[PDB]
Amino acid sequence: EADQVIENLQRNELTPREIADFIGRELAKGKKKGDIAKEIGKSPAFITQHVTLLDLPEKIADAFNTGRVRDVTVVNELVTAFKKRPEEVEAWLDDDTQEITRGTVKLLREFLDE
Amino acid sequence: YNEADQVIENLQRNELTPREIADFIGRELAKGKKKGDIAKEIGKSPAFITQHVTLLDLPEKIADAFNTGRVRDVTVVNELVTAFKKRPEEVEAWLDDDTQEITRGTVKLLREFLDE
DNA sequence: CTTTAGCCGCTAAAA
DNA sequence: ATTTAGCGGCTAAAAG
Repeated sequence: EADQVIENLQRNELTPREIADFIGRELAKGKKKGDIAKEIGKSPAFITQHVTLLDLPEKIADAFNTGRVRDVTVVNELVTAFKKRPEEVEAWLDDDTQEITRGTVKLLREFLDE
Repeated sequence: YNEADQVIENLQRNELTPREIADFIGRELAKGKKKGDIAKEIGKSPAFITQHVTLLDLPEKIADAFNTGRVRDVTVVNELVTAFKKRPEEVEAWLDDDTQEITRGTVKLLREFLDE
């Protein structure tokens, strides 16, 4: 350990959250994001995408935990948007009929920028 | 050391080229297995089977685009072949121009132009 | 050493 | 038992 972890990962047997948790433990040991990327054979962006999952704003976390959003990239785009305009993002999410895709999130961010 | 168990493993390690997966599907087809069953034995979709069987018999000019790394997107290959079956010379010409950028956006435009 | 833009893998549902 | 439609992983390049 964490060889089995890195191995399991390179065998794609891991969820996004498991990968995020592994990353969190490596950070807590003092490793840098960039060196974690190299030890698991992935990009720096892959590290950013998963670290985000460790500390989601509550509304986004609930959307992700219920399977209402399953696209990690979309989770990241919602968190980015949320950091700038949190009230409006929550309100967008608060409509339960609002379909969540890369497209609808792009329209949301184009509207908020604007 | 069984072939299909290995293919499953090497699949999940992303260590098989499209050509290797296609080759394995062809070997299963020649042993009399049905596409839909080959999908189930490797835990992939029937569509995945289609996409790869296509690579076993590519028209020469699409095969060149692929073998030469000019198109690496297996889906785009399949889209090129589909367009080609319908309107061969028009697809060949479009490919014969080596300036042509090849993406899904660009293939999609070609097909829109063709279907009218 | 995190964001945007986007290719590409894949399969759900459709044809 | 193919094809279209489009979601979703992973990242090069652009931005910081």
